[PDB]
Amino acid sequence: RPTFYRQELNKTIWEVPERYQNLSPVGYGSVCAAFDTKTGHRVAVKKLSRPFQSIIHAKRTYRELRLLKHMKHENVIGLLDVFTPARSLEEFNDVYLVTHLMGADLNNIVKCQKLTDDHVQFLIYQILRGLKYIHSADIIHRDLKPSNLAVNEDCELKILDFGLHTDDEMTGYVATRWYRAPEIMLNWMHYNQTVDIWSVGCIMAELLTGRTLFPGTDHIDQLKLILRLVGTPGAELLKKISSESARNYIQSLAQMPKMNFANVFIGANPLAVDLLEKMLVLDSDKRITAAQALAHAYFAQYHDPDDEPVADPYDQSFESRDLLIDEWKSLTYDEVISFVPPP
Ligand SMILES: c1cc2c(cc1CNC[C@H]1CCCO1)OCO2
Ligand SMILES: [Cl-]
Ligand SMILES: [Cl-]
Ligand SMILES: [Cl-]
Ligand SMILES: [Cl-]
Ligand SMILES: [Cl-]
Ligand SMILES: [Cl-]
Ligand SMILES: [Cl-]
Ligand SMILES: [Mg+2]
Repeated sequence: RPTFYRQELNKTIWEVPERYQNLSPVGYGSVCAAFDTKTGHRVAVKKLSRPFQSIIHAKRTYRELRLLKHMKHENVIGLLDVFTPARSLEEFNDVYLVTHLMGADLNNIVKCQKLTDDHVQFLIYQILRGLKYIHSADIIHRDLKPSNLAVNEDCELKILDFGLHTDDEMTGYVATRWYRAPEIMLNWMHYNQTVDIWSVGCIMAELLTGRTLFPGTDHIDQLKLILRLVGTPGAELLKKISSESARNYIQSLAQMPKMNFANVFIGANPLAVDLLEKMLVLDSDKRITAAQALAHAYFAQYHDPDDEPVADPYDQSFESRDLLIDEWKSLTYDEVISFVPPP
């Protein structure tokens, strides 16, 4: 067990191993930047806030730690370390997570740069490479958007901040909803991993035009923007919407055909237009998958089917388990103490 040292930074006590130096606040928890003297990396250290205050919160803490421990891929955030100052389960209260410190996100590039078509190819390729890996473990990200994509000076990209949101966070003119698939925005049906491909379509469109694709001022305004582009649903999709009320509302709207995407994404690579038409499909059964998209001709310069790995199997059966707070806490403690760092 390492030696820990204590300090107070912005009204919070931080107790961390000596290897982490020069802690400096930066931002579910509080976050500091630090220098990891064991690896030489600049890191983010996150101290969870009240990780075990309720059954819901204790299960959420376990879910986050299980997910971060599993993710081992070049285009996905990984876990560098996890620690607690507690010396036994009986005194276990605090959990700290350590990841690589991320600089700019895709917003700090989309808003503040000039992107060639080659940049768009490389950025979207990496998102899809990470998503092929995530989806192969039957994990759904659910919250893909530019602020959850880290990008460095060399255009290298990592997916972070998995969906692990409130009614109010999704209300109004807010980026937290602009990238969401319509079937989850309006609770049309049980969703699956196809929702992430809708989000990639929204992101790719924005890289090509420099503008948000569907910046709705509320749920209904956003739906109207979506249906104007991709057309109103036919009877085949309407059958799949479980809410009689949602079905009723959709049928109240005048019917519209799918638009010509070459006349929307003016001047874009025709192969980019084609791929957008295959991602931004209203019926989620018919969207292209991540594995299929990697083989699309838009990515011919980067696609390598021998360098696009899948994930180890991921057991999520705990999600249907009904446990007490102390049982979730004990499960989390076991995962902290069994952590093995990466090479
Ligand atoms: C307005 C009208 C629309 C629409 C989306 C919008 C709002 N975003 C503007 C465009 C700039 C090119 C792509 O995003 O989809 C169908 O009609
Ligand atoms: Cl140490
Ligand atoms: Cl990483
Ligand atoms: Cl503790
Ligand atoms: Cl964002
Ligand atoms: Cl058109
Ligand atoms: Cl799996
Ligand atoms: Cl597993
Ligand atoms: Mg985020």
